[PDB]
Amino acid sequence: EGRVKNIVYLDFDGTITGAHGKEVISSPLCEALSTKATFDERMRYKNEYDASDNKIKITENAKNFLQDVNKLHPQVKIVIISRNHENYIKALLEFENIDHRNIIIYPRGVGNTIGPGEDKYKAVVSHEEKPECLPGFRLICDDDEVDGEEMCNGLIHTGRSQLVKFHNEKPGQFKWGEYFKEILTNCDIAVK
Ligand SMILES: [Mg+2]
Repeated sequence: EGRVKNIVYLDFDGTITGAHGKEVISSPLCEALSTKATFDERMRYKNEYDASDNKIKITENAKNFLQDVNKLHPQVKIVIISRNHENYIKALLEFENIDHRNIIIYPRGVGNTIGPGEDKYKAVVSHEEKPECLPGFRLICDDDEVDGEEMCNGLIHTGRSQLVKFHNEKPGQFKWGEYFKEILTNCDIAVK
């Protein structure tokens, strides 16, 4: 159909995982995975991931939420915005056997190049300005209130803020089942 009316914008670190981005970005595992650009290279780190502190993992309820929302594709789209590395995010999704083929990731840049996930306000504005994007339901989740407000401001700037649910919880405290119900009740065509 070529139309995207409903978008779920998710921070990664501390929102999908249990650990705030500050204590993860410089961790050995994150730095090692940063340059692993294929599934084969990333999967070598699965054993270390599974042995890691539970807090760095994608949470059980966030995994279930991503898989549930994936079933609503293409009527709902998932966008992950993050100043972490694209290969770290893809690695963790793959370690959890989460299909991310349809998830859009706006991540950190490489080296001195600035990536779209480093400016969450600009990332939301740019995504909303894509030709296929239409007004509709917006879900925004972020464990960092400042970061989450920047995504909210991107919606306001583009006139896309009239039906927004913004959730700012601490890591591990997000009510993903509640937000899935928010999606179903506010996306009528997605009811099918
Ligand atoms: Mg975060």
